[PDB]
Amino acid sequence: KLPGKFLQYTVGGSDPHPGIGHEKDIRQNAVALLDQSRRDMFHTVTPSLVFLCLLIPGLHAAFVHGGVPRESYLSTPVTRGEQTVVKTAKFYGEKTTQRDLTELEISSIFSHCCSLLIGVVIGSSSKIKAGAEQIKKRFKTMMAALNRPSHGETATLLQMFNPHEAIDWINGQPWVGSFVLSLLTTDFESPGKEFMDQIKLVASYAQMTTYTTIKEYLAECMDATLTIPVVAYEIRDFLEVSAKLKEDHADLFPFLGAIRHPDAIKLAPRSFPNLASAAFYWSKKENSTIQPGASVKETQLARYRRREISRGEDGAELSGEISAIMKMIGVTGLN
Amino acid sequence: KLPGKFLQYTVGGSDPHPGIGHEKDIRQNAVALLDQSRRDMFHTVTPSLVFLCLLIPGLHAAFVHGGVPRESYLSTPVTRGEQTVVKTAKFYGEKTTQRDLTELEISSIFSHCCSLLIGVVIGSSSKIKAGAEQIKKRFKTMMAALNRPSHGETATLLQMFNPHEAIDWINGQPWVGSFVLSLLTTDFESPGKEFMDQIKLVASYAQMTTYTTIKEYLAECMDATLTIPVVAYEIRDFLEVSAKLKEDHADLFPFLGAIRHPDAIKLAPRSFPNLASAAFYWSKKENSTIQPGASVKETQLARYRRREISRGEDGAELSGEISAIMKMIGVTGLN
Amino acid sequence: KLPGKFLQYTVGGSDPHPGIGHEKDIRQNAVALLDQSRRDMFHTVTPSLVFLCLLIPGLHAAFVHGGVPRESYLSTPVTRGEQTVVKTAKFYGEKTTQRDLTELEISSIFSHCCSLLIGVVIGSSSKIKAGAEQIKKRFKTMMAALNRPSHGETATLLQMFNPHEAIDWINGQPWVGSFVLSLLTTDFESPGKEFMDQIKLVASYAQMTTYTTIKEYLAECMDATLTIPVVAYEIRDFLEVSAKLKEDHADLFPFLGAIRHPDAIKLAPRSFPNLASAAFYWSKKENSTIQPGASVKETQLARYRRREISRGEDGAELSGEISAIMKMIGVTGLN
Amino acid sequence: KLPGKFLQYTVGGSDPHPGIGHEKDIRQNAVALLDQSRRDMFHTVTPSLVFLCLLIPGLHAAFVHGGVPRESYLSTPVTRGEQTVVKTAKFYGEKTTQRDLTELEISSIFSHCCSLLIGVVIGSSSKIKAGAEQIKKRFKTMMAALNRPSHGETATLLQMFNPHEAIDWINGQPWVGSFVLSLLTTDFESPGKEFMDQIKLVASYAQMTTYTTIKEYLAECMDATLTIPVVAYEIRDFLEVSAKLKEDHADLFPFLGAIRHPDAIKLAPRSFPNLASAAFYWSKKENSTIQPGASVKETQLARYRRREISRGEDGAELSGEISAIMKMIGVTGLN
Repeated sequence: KLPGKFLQYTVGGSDPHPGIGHEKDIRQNAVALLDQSRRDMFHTVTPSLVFLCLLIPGLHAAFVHGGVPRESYLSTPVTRGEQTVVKTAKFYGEKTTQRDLTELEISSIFSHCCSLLIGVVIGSSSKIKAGAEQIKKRFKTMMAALNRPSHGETATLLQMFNPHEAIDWINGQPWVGSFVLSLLTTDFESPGKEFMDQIKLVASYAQMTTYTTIKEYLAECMDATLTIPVVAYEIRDFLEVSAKLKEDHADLFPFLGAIRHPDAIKLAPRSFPNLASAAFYWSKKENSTIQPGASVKETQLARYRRREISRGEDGAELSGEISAIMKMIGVTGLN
Repeated sequence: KLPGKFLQYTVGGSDPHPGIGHEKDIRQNAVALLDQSRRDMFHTVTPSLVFLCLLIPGLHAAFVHGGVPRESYLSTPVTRGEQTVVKTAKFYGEKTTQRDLTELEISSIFSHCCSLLIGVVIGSSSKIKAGAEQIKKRFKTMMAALNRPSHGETATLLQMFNPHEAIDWINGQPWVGSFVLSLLTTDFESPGKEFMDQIKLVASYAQMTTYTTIKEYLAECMDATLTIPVVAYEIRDFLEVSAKLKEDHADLFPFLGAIRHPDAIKLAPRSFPNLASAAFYWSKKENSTIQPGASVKETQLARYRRREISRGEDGAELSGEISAIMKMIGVTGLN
Repeated sequence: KLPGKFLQYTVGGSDPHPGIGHEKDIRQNAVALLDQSRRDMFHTVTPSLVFLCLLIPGLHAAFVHGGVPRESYLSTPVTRGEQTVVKTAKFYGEKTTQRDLTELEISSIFSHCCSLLIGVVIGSSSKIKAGAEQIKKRFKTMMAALNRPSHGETATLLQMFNPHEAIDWINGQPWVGSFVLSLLTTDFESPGKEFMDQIKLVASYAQMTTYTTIKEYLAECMDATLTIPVVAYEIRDFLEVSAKLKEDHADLFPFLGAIRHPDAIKLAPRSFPNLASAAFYWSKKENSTIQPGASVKETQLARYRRREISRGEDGAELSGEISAIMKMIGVTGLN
Repeated sequence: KLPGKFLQYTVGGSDPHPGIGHEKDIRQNAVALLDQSRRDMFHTVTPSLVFLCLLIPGLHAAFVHGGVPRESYLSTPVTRGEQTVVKTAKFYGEKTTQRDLTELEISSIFSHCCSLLIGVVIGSSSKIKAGAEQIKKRFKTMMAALNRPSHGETATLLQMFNPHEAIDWINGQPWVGSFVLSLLTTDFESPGKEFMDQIKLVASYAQMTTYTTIKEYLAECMDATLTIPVVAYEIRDFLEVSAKLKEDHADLFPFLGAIRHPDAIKLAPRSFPNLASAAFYWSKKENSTIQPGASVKETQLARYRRREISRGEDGAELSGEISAIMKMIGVTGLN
């Protein structure tokens, strides 16, 4: 037999980290980091953090307060001075032919940050690494709202720089919730207003998929699974818990998941194991559902699913006008 | 709190751009750009534009009129003459061993342009970057119509050159609609006729997915969602709006989306929010549907979906002949 | 308006081609081409053709007869002798430290050829480039039949050499059908017998998806779409056409698609447009279906789909024994 | 005709192999192999085996006993000493600036080994090469159980080193079953306990998909396919065979597939061809099903699927309390 020993955690390690440079250098750093060969010189996450600082004045000092270093690790150390240098707080080159950003570069930085912040609000880089056509659609909507619809297609100067590493890095920081809260609650001047309109749409019920799946089930289920006593008792509790959270949080309620608020856990599967099991069961059949703690069984869900409930009757005769409209599409009446 | 400031657009930027060279050089440019190492020297979109110019005589002057530059940016500037050169209007090398295209090179250029133009008509590069087996099938159909079916498999000389960047670039230009209109309405000599036969099939109802999803719903839905009053009133309006557009546009009606005609928006979800909600609901159940502006609810759609409508009865007895045919497959009658 | 001119095919072009070398050199070529750096020196398809020649003695002379060149193009020409060399009929290096194949190299060549030939029989490289877990399962079954099950996992020496280009190239050659026919009808000694057992399973009804989808529909459809007169008349014709082809082709009938036999077209959608429309409609609903030439409509298919047919009744009471078995799983009877 | 000859297996081949180095060098090897440029010097599987040895004290001697070599092949031989060296049993460099692992490096090694061992227990690398969001979720659960939830996002130091080759290699070794058994049955100290909690969840019914699909069918199927006599007779046998295996194997029963126990084959499709056909049929319709040896037909399954069975009635009236709860979601009663 193996002895049952296992690798133990050490204490104390410097690992490579990204940085944000100095506030006065934000624009110069951003311009330099538009070039792939420059990005190759630093921790991969650094340019994304610098672009966010450029996007949102005031954000650099907030990151500093959260413990984000000014210095980025270098891709390769420089044994330059008898001493070995592994990091720096400046990312622009000696050849300092300072120029300003073009319009298309600005839109491209918007595109990169749009994907990045979508990943941060949903708590995952999986869709940005992959599921990206929905993301581009949001970006195109933004660009049209800003009267630059062609840029929805053409602002691709950062297309090879995927933000996935920066999504993961920000998602692991203790201040991620506060950062999202600040984005959702700040009244930004244009074009920030239009940028945040898209992030807010994405953030609504983000990381509250148990809540929204249950609500869908309660609104749309047409079968008797809703009536299974342990399910029904949890429906009442869920609606009451939800109402209390809505009263407490008001307009932030749809954002509890996105801001990593501790109350979001009150609407997790573990809080309503039988109802979550029933709703997940229904939702997979409509498009391993039994939750830890649930006493309801799959065989019971199957049997009750075959029985119908009613949500009221609306009249057994169509109006003359609706009958005529039905004839336009080859429908003769109710059956 | 963040102050609410946001990055502002600048005015005035030269960014890198592709080019089309000179009309007299189209074939020589195209031959040179069949080589990957030559393509690496220029903006990625340039060869696709040059291949289109080769495909369609007259297109080069149309692009010029639309503001497409003759000069392409170079991948790397040349500090050659005390002056720094960033672009050129010629893409063939000094070593000018001019040769003609082979048959297989022509078919390969057809393949590249086929994918490219499919992306342009559908308004997206997502399928070409990925969903490509349907595209190859169209290309194989073309090659068979041109009595070269083996080339459907073998014309792969440009297989590593994906047109996705050129789809996006063309899709962002103000003249994209006019370009598609000109392709759909020009009577091309062979082999252009056969090439355009495939593009026309793809362009039919392209970017009119709300229109076609509603039409599918109106033809195929067998439930009472069609009878919900706010839905039914929009069915009548939709059919009448559609008839008016059909009268106005005649044979171009299926191409309004592909040509980016302003009337296409008259058949967008926003124009029929309740009907679009109902049709999207139905279509996802048959294969977030509530549209901005809709008053219909998911719970109402669910309840009405459970009730059947009729599209007429066709007789309760099979003919003797159809009964006999049914016996051939083990069917005993109607039930 | 564009003038309607289009790029015309030229006549006469040498393009690069793969080769098969000389028969006496098959094994030496194969051993040399197990190394990626050697494969990089030649047309990408060459090693796959050489491995097939190694797999199947006699195949080299058949390829020669089909017009396959002995010489492969080189990745890079050699201006070596005042004359420029673009191709060669030998693929092994000057440093001719001739060795024999290992067992694991043989299994790895089997793996590569297994994927390759699956792509050839199905007429597509799309699954091999991508959909590969089903392929590995076939390969593992082969390796177990040959009493080397570990090689199902470990025979990965050619894992980075995907056969997709060679699938496409062979699929475009005029002799592809004859090649598949010869593979399916030759009685191979072991381990060829076991290799071909897997290819035969894959080849069965390959590229006869219209035939098999219709047969599925006729066996499994429980609705009245089968009774629509234009559909029913084509059901009778289809069964009779199919019976005639079965009589004519006997044990080759399931292989007509795989061998590219002209009779396969007799079972294409165009031959039974209404039945194919009905079967495709059914099959998409069970898992753009209207075929060119069909008169049946989607709205008619929808309406008839809602009516049930019967395939006979089997008794309204369970036997005592089957009732008891039903109690073991919580089933109380028929409903 | 081809003669029917086929390539024959040779006997006797040295192929490249990974290694595990020496026990005293495990940590030094692991630290050196955290660097990609060092990993590039050796067989790709070597670092994964070394990381496993670091993870689990005692595992190195078990691998040695199973025939795992100490020496790894080198990516490139060194003609260094008049003699040619192809392998070595040490993987750390001459420049032996020995350091200890950081916390984040430990978590990153946990991440790599988590994916690796998931692939080993499920018997496939396909999901790890691809289907990875479910894997990250397991890793995040682990990291939270170990009070380091940020590492669920940030422990990415080995993110570019996918374990797929090492999954395949271990999966092909004769001792893979014993290795998994030892992992599942050893009582590991923390953090091994928490690591193995995730592997055990994944290993439960791993590679017993026929067993679990049949059990799902027997619990959830609401149609008369269960009553088809050849199916029903196999239901009884299956439940009895399963009960016997449960008695024999007790808490190991869910792990028979994961440990490659010979009894797992007693629950393969071939053992219950008709029931497996029925369950696979049902399962594809609920989300080529006829098994070798089955006499049941798809047309019979279709017909019986249309008839309902009952699993008992539970009362035709809701309690007053459940009626009130139903009113909260717009449900008026049973229908």
